[PDB]
Amino acid sequence: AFIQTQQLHAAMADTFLEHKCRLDIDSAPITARNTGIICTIGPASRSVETLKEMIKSGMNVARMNFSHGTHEYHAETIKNVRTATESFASDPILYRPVAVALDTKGPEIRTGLIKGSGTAEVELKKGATLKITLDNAYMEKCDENILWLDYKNICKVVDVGSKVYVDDGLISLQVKQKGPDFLVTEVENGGFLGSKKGVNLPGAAVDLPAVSEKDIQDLKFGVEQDVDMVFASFIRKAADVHEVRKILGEKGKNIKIISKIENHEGVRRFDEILEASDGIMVARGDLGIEIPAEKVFLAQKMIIGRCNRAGKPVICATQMLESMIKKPRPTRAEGSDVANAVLDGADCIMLSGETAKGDYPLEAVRMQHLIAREAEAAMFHRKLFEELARASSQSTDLMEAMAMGSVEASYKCLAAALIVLTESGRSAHQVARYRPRAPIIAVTRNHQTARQAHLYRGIFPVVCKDPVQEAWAEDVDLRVNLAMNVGKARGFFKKGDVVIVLTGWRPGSGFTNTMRVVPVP
Amino acid sequence: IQTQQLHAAMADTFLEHKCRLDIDSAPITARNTGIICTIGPASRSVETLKEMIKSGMNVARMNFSHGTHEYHAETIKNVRTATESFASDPILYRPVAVALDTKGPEIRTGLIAEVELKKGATLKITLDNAYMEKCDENILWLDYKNICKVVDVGSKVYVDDGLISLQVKQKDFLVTEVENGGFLGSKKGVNLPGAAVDLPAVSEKDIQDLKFGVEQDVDMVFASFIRKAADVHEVRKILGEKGKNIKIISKIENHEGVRRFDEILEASDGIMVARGDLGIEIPAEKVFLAQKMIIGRCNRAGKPVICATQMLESMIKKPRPTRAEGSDVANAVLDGADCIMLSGETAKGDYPLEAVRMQHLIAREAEAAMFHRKLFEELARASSQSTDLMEAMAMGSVEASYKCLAAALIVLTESGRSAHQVARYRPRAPIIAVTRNHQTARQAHLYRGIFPVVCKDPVQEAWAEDVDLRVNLAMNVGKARGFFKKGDVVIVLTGWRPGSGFTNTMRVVPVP
Amino acid sequence: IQTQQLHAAMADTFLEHKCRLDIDSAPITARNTGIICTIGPASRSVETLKEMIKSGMNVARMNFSHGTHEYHAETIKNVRTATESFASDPILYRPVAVALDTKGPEIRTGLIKGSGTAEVELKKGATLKITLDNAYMEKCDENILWLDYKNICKVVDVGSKVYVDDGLISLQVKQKGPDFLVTEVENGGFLGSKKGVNLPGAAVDLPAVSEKDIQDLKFGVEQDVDMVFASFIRKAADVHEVRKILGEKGKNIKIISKIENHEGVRRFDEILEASDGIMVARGDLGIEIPAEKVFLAQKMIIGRCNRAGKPVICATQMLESMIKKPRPTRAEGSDVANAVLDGADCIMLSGETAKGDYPLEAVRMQHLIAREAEAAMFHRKLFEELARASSQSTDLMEAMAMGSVEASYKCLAAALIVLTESGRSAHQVARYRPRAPIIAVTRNHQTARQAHLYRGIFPVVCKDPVQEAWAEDVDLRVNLAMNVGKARGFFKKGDVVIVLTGWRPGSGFTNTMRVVPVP
Ligand SMILES: [K+]
Ligand SMILES: [K+]
Ligand SMILES: [K+]
Ligand SMILES: [Mn+2]
Ligand SMILES: [Mn+2]
Ligand SMILES: [Mn+2]
Ligand code: NA
Ligand code: NA
Ligand code: NA
Ligand code: NA
Ligand code: NA
Repeated sequence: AFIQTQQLHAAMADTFLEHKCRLDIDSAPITARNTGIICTIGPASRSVETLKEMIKSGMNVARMNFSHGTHEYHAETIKNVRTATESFASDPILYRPVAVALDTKGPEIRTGLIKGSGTAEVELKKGATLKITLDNAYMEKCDENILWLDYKNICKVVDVGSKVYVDDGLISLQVKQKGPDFLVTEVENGGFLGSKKGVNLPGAAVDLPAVSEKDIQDLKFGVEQDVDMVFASFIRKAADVHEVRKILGEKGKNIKIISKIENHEGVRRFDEILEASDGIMVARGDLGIEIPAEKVFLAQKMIIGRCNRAGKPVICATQMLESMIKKPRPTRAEGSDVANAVLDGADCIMLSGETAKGDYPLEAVRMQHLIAREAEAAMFHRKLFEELARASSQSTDLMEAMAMGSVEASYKCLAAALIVLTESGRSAHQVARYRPRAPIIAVTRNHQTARQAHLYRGIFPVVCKDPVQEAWAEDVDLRVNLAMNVGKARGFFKKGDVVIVLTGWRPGSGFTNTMRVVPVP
Repeated sequence: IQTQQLHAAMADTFLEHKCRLDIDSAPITARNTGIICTIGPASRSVETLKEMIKSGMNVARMNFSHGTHEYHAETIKNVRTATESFASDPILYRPVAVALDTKGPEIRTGLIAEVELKKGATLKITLDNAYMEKCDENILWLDYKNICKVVDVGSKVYVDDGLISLQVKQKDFLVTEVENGGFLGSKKGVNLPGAAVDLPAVSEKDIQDLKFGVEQDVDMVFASFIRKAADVHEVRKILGEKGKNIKIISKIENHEGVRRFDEILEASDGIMVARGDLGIEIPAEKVFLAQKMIIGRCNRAGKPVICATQMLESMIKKPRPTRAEGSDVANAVLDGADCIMLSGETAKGDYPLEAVRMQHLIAREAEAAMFHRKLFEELARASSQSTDLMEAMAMGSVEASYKCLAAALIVLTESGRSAHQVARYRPRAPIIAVTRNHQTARQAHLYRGIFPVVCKDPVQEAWAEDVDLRVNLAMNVGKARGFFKKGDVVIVLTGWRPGSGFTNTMRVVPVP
Repeated sequence: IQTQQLHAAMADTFLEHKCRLDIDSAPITARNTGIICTIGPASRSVETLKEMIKSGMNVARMNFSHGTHEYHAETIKNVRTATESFASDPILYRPVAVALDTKGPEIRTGLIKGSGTAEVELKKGATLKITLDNAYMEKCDENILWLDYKNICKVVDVGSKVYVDDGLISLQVKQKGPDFLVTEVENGGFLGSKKGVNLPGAAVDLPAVSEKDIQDLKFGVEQDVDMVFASFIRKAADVHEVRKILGEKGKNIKIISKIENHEGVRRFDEILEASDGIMVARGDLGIEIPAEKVFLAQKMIIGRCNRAGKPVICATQMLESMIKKPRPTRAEGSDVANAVLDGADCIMLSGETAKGDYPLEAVRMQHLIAREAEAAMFHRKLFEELARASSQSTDLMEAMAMGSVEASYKCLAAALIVLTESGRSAHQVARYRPRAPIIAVTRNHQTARQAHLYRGIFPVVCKDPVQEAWAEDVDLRVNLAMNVGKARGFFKKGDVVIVLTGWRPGSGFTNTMRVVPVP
């Protein structure tokens, strides 16, 4: 017979078990890819020529990691991202908006530099003694006997018996003795130690500021450089989010704050954090050191579920395709991890070392793109929609009603897209929350709306640069036709397919109160 | 306390839904289930018919088992006189449909005056025309000439609504023994359950009657004793080209009609569960199975289904119904019947207006008590093979109406089709269907929730203006009828352009 | 064609289930819904009662709104004579329960005067004076109506509605006198003698349990009745009053609260908690509240009783036309079927058996409709939903019941055999709604009679002495159930049944479940 595209046979299952049993490797996914791809920029991906290829390969958001680098460095990276992005601007039908994200240092603890003498890294051997010092005379003279770190109040928050993790939690030490300003430890889990490695104190109430003087400088720079969003590190409570918001101030009021959940306190206080934030990142690197690694999937699924329920963006991050730093193909676990994040409901997925420093940045981007489309088709939309509807049923909001009606109609007629005209993005955000399988082409004259729309599953932002037409009906038609041309050019649909179109009836309509089923011309 | 059983609406399971049903949760003003009333001596006057309309009658049923063409022509005239007496007010005028219910392949006795048949007593059944008007305790004439070729020894014969039963002892005559006795009058109905009755689907009389229906511009035919698709097509062929727009509603009232239901449904415009004859032809204890199966399959198909017969039977003589009758009406609405019907209760009873009024009250209560969220999900699942664009518009619109608790869906339609597709997905809110087609308006009563409104205004030159005119009319109707007030929200379905072939445009609109 | 609506049973959705219902899918022999019959002039002879038992009657209801203790004692005697006429064969013997239905706080009119017509016509718009003067208690007419509620004027106001004769006549209070009410007829009709009066707007202050009710309840204790149907229960305290009157001697008599007024519906949860079971008393309920709302109360009450695992009875006018006709109306067929689908443990007959021309036909029709509707239940969904509702409980017998019912669905078992003395284990199985009959073998005769309150429990009395070896005593009782099932045509050799027993004499419940072939 005919093998339906986009796992549509599985779509019709009555139970989740039957849905899984019907998944078919010979069911081709659609062309559109709904899951946003966020790429960390670094030495491997920094050039204008590489960035153009990154955009072509699927990058939607460029992440600048302020744990390292000067303002000069980051300004140059941002410049290059914008040069690459605008190189495509001559064709408004094919131009893709690209967002810029600033990821804060936050309250990090780091070691110093390994001493010049001897091997490049020192071996910390199981059972050996290691003294932790705060004496700056050692800040560039760390070795197998004495380790300097930059957290001055460390002795006030740890106890005898405390565990100290170093280098992505790979080395572990146990505190044996406390001095006034030093710690005598025993190496519990040994390994080779390099310079400026991350330190975690999972047992401790670390008392560094949520927003340091450095972070304030960095956030202010972000406002000056017109970044679209901030990924705020180590958010523990709503008050931390409010602090970031206050620093961004009036000038930065439209910059979106994505709180990174990466410690136990952030998980415990998740609901209040979500309420205060514009979205969330599941920051799995630190999270899986701060809590037992075998528990991370619980936090990931809980956080993604709760964000989906709230209609707020959620990003899955860290080690998704880690082996691709050195290899041109991912492991089977990595393929599975990306697919399952998409199935979980992540709006965006992220690359870190894979794009920042790795040997195969373009291949990493391309692989996220391929896996995302497969997993998107494999979602159980009918059930997901019912469950989202149930969760939000206390709300009688009119835009939610239009969004739900439009998504339902899109399922029924297998629409090739939903076209949404929006200035603030809000109407498109509501459609995205209800998880259509078809792409959402959001036409906007607001350039920042376009860049920020990448935070939401399925929104394909399109910037309209045409002046406003005097007649509302003509201005609406102009923008709808732009989406039709974009969709055709991108291969999302062709003449004779059907799309759902959401518009405002009048210029003063406060949301898209008008839904049409329209054939593609 | 939330109105309209909205607390129960939010339940996760069917059991929790039932547990939340609340006698103190008031229904809405709108009543979605169509009410079909049989017209007879108790209800035939223009004066009574006006009160019938005011009380909620949507369809007037003329039963052609009895009465001359002259008689029925006069009844039809009176229905139209009563209906048109309200025509000058476009905001309150209610269209009223006219339905012709055929005699069909009935078996009937002759003329007796009454006769007592007692248990054990012998009764001879004859076909000799010399006894047509000479029926008594010993000799009964009936009009089915082939009865002997079709019954066997031991076969049961039911007379007078299945109340009298006879068992054939020997076989142009039949000698029988009276089992269930009783007083027998003239020209009573006869049933032969489990016999293959070979009377024509459409008799010479039925042909005359159907041609009369075309002449009289009836809206629909209720075709008696439909056994198969071919029977429906025989009716359709008589109605012919001139009658092509008359809706054919097949009556399921025998075993074969139930067995061959799917082909009958395909061939028909809608269905009636004709429970009177059905409950004689099959064991009475099985009728609810047939009722639920038929209503479910009609709902699945989006074709009108009517529940009929003895729904409020005791109201022929009493001003209040029994508890079983209240339950029956509620449960038919819960099952999903588009329309419910009255027969003797309105045709000959002492309390016709009270019967109509009671159907109205029960329907509103039961409509609120449906489990719309689950019903919609299940209807969507059943029709998922279809990608129809109007179905998509309908489902999106109904979904939106649930989400924002819209007070109505307004649908602009000429053929009715867009409104029919909204009705099939079972919104809780009323569907105000504005049409310039008067026959569309009358026929719309076959569908749950459609409140038809005739627009008599000239067509405006500008499409947007003509659309607004019709939407405004619906707003005025809804306000006047107490369905909504300024500030409420409604879902509005229109065509984007005059050329659009369905309502491809949906809006959420505040009531002005 | 699959029997027992088993094709419909496999549906994924409620709509699909309905679409699959098949008139050619034969029900099983067993009938699970209990049948309660009101005994009266048409049904109180020993010979008729034997036929009523044969036709399916499980509980004989004595209506104490009428009749003397002498009368009811004679009826009870006859019920027992008929019941025990079958006792010589323990394989076929059917236990029959006796229920006492109280008068409660009724209001009734007096006798129509001797002169003039038998009934008087109360015409719309006409005046009618209500009096409490006993000089008129047997002299009621179209001008003056006596009634027996001495405090009526205290609870009614000008404008109040007064309903008479099953709510068929209505009056509006126009003037209040010290001991009288001037009314205007609103809904007219013909008025006979000793007709029921309802005051839906009023806080009627008659005692829940009158001096007469106390005498009647004590009489019920002395006569060893199995259950009491307590009229007009408005609150938990009313139930406690009845319980106190029954006292220590009557502590094992089951109290079924009749819900028949607005307050009873409002205070339903506390009433259910205090009661052993519930009756939806639809006659009075549909006068006290708008008749069009009764189905809401019925479905809510049945649902909540099902969730609690407490017996619920649907009552009143189920087959009303059969008082005079040998066949019911289509609405009546529908009503019975829908009560069973709703989840009623028992269904009831009133005038149909007490005074009608066709009492046996009425019982037989309830039997036929019940079996058809039982098969048409959506058991898979019902079980899921009941399990969901009770999931806060981790009770061990509930776990055995759910496991046993689940197993019964999976292997299409022909019965669940349950060995029980108190009935508790069988009651928990019934609560989870298997499609197969529950054959409950008990040595406690009162347990057997009371088991009729629960859907699907087919009680069987074991009269054999206790065997010394527990395993042999268990086998003896299982074998009795096997013999009963075979004799009744529930199953034959080679079919499969689920058997629930205690592992040892001291097990407090049936902690042992087996899948067993019928020998
Ligand atoms: K960082
Ligand atoms: K007819
Ligand atoms: K009583
Ligand atoms: Mn981190
Ligand atoms: Mn018929
Ligand atoms: Mn009562
Ligand atoms: Na070194
Ligand atoms: Na918007
Ligand atoms: Na249309
Ligand atoms: Na008299
Ligand atoms: Na027990």
